[PDB]
Amino acid sequence: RDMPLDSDVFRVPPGYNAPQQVHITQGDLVGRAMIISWVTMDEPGSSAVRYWSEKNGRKRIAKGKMSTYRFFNYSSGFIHHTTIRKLKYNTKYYYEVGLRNTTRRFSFITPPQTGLDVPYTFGLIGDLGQSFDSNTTLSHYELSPKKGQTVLFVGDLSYADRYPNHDNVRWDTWGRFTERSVAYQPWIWTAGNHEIEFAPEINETEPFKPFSYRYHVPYEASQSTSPFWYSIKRASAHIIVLSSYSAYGRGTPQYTWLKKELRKVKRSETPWLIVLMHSPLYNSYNHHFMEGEAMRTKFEAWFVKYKVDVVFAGHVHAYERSERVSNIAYKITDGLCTPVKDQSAPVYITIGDAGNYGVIDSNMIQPQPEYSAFREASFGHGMFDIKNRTHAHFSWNRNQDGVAVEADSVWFFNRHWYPVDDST
Amino acid sequence: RDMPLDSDVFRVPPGYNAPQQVHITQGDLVGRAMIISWVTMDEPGSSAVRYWSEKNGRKRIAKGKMSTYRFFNYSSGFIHHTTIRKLKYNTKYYYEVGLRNTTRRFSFITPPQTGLDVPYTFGLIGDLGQSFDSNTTLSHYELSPKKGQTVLFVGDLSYADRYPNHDNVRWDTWGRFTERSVAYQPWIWTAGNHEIEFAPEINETEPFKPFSYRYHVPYEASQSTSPFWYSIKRASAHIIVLSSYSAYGRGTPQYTWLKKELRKVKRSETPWLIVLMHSPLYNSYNHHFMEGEAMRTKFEAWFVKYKVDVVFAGHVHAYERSERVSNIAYKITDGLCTPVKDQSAPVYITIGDAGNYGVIDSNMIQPQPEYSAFREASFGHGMFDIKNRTHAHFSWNRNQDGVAVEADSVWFFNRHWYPVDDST
Ligand SMILES: *[C@@H]1O[C@H](CO)[C@@H](O)[C@H](O)[C@H]1NC(C)=O
Ligand SMILES: *[C@@H]1O[C@H](CO)[C@@H](O)[C@H](O)[C@H]1NC(C)=O
Ligand SMILES: *[C@@H]1O[C@H](CO)[C@@H](O)[C@H](O)[C@H]1NC(C)=O
Ligand SMILES: *[C@@H]1O[C@H](CO)[C@@H](O)[C@H](O)[C@H]1NC(C)=O
Ligand SMILES: *[C@@H]1O[C@H](CO)[C@@H](O)[C@H](O)[C@H]1NC(C)=O
Ligand SMILES: *[C@@H]1O[C@H](CO)[C@@H](O)[C@H](O)[C@H]1NC(C)=O
Ligand SMILES: *[C@@H]1O[C@H](CO)[C@@H](O)[C@H](O)[C@H]1NC(C)=O
Ligand SMILES: *[C@@H]1O[C@H](CO)[C@@H](O)[C@H](O)[C@H]1NC(C)=O
Ligand SMILES: *[C@@H]1O[C@H](CO)[C@@H](O)[C@H](O)[C@H]1NC(C)=O
Ligand SMILES: *[C@@H]1O[C@H](CO)[C@@H](O)[C@H](O)[C@H]1NC(C)=O
Ligand SMILES: [Fe+3]
Ligand SMILES: [Fe+3]
Ligand SMILES: [Zn+2]
Ligand SMILES: [Zn+2]
Repeated sequence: RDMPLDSDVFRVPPGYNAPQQVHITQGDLVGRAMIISWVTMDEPGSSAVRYWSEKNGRKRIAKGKMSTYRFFNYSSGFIHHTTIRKLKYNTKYYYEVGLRNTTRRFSFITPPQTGLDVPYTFGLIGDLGQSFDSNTTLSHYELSPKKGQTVLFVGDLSYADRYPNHDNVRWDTWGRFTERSVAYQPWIWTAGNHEIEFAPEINETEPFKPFSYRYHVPYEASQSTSPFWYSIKRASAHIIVLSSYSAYGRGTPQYTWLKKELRKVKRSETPWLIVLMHSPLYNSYNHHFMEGEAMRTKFEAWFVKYKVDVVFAGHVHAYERSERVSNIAYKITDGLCTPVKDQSAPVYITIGDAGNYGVIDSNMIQPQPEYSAFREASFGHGMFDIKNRTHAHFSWNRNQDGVAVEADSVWFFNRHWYPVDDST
Repeated sequence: RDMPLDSDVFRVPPGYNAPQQVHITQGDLVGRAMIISWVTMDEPGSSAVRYWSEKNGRKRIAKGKMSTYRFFNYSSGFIHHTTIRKLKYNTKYYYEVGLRNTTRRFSFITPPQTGLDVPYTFGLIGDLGQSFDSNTTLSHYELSPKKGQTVLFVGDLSYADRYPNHDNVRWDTWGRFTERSVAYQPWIWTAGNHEIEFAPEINETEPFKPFSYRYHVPYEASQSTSPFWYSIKRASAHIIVLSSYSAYGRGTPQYTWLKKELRKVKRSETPWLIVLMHSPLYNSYNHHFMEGEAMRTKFEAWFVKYKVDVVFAGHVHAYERSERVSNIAYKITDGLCTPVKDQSAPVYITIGDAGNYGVIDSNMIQPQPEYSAFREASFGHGMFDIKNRTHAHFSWNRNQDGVAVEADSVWFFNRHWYPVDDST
């Protein structure tokens, strides 16, 4: 069910050495920097970016870097990554890319300065891929009446690895496909298993290679030493991204990083604490049932201890929402190994149903266990709408429904400012 | 309690650019190759190794490679790694190193060709370090009346990271300290947390750096892509080494490797299946209690499924032995989370009590849980004596006892050839 190469969606922008696959992301810790990335295929080109704000039209230029990589019998075009810094908050900016030959213009809006009651709306997409289904999800998102302002991407970007020799062209098509969204609003990246691409057979054994060349993140802004885990603050949220497929043993870099990071969170500053990861800790579908255990046994208590609000994950191609639940009392022999309601525990949501290669996970653990508040095997995306320092509203829009039909809806009461039973 | 720099044990061999820190290991999958490693401090020197067998005195020369690394304000001497191939089995060989200036000679004996009833005796040392205690353990091992023929090292080699800026000299002293054993019999290496050495503060952020420069392993012989997990066959055993601090998520390289490896094991060929790892899956001491959970939730079933015989670990500075126990029935809500006796499960032993920096873990979970067959907080080492395709005898010698006093002893009945209750 993957859209064919000719799909209008994959068309390449006309012009000699025309910037294609344009995509942006937050380039700093707090909102005033953007990472602009694109690809030129005819010749290297300039990595300069011209930009100016709608108000003070002073056109400025940022200079980035270029790179290329070879996968097996594949050879990238010229990848460019330029970081624009010191932007004004809440301002529309225009940026042009491809200054030497064919120029293309875009715009994005910086977010508000971080604050306690600053509202902001995040889109939630996970497991997108490039089947028609994916096209649909992306449209629904684009049409959401409550318009999203940044997508929190939960992993598994293009599924190129399903193709033989991971045909990296499928990474080029995916990037052209998603440009209509990402060239205008940042997407926060999370690495999934389809990104690992460990292919010893074709002698490609460096995990996350294509992903890492194409998608960059401000990991050094948190003081991370790897692009696979980091964090960013935006509006009223403090988002922490993790890597299910990197290492989390005690003493490892990810483990060490997360521990200090959780301590740097200030809720008086960013009331909403969100965590992203690919493999879900809590999941009652049969597919990938209990893979999140290892990580769970390692980070759950921290989450409960710091009262994180939500934990979005993908990986299971379906939707599921939980009860604020914890399972942190087990001691091997004491028999306390059953999820109990806990109002300090976050709500674990899973939205890996954006489309993938057109397949849904329908098999579910019958009967719906207690910790599971709601589950459905439908394609769709989600929206998490921060309203207050106390209120945020989550919605789940099915692909079958019309653009404005929230097939699931829930109000989140802030675990730190208004820790009242939000559970159904 | 770390032996002082002057300790006779740390003395540097006399001579200009005299090979120091000599150490060997298996260089291939089955026993006929050795990796010779040493360090020269005055000047680079030759990486050639001269060797010949006691019988056919034809002196041959192998050519290796040289490397150096800088840690913080530290600078290695010249590290050399040469692999000698195509040795005859069961033969004493002599090797000389330092051919250009000061030459030093050693000898090692190749093991028997792999076989069903080939006996062999392994020493078990974990968590050695360089306190006086360590010196003692190493002596007891050297004096064991049943002489060991290869040490299976379970992690945490020198504890240099306890020193400021991980003072890499402490890696040089440790290497000189252990030379008396390793220059003559291989030690199989396992990476522990003290080897990770992730030190962002001093800008050293590449895990396992000093360890990896100094200690090499035949990881490519198994078809591993990293020196942190691999396997070797020797005599009648098939040993699999794992990395508690590397990644084991589903789809990661270690996870993928182990899965295929377990399938390549042939018990008609090597009856004894042993697994090494630093962090113990089963442990009833308070220190590091339940850190092995994550890995447990990921590899336990495989171990039971393939009937591995023993799983040696370190990390807890004490000794403990278990019952053939499994805990693989949990499904979150079904309440089946209690270790039950299982005669397909291996015996989980922990010998991280070789000395470290002179400290023992005495605090234990009172009362001794059912799965725990025996535990004691004493310094010492172990020996695993393969006798038959059905019998192997494990012993634990306390440092306080005389060299021949087995403070714990157990016969192992082969999970594949004689799966009879060996449990006490
Ligand atoms: C790569 O190799 C496959 C077969 O191995 C071939 O069919 C394909 O067209 C090749 N692609 C390139 C870009 O050479
Ligand atoms: C691209 O730009 C350069 C400089 O602006 C120009 O000289 C060249 O002819 C242009 N067109 C192509 C196809 O290179
Ligand atoms: C994808 O969706 C857009 C509208 O959102 C439409 O114009 C386009 O034709 C669709 N293409 C495919 C291949 O589904
Ligand atoms: C590439 O192909 C296979 C897969 O590992 C192997 O036979 C070969 O040695 C690999 N590496 C190289 C350098 O060719
Ligand atoms: C937060 O938002 C909800 C719904 O938009 C509203 O009813 C509530 O009173 C708001 N809280 C504050 C403190 O304004
Ligand atoms: C490294 O630095 C420490 C202090 O930072 C100093 O005392 C020590 O002697 C130094 N070692 C070397 C080899 O420079
Ligand atoms: C070391 O060996 C070389 C060649 O064998 C010799 O010329 C040199 O003088 C020797 N001694 C020293 C201290 O370098
Ligand atoms: C270490 O033990 C050896 C004997 O095994 C002894 O000769 C040596 O003096 C001891 N050194 C220290 C510092 O304990
Ligand atoms: C080295 O020291 C600290 C620890 O990260 C930091 O302030 C500095 O930027 C580090 N890196 C470099 C290249 O100096
Ligand atoms: C294996 O060894 C034990 C003890 O050494 C012995 O009693 C037993 O009979 C042996 N088994 C065989 C098959 O020889
Ligand atoms: Fe997926
Ligand atoms: Fe230790
Ligand atoms: Zn996935
Ligand atoms: Zn340890």
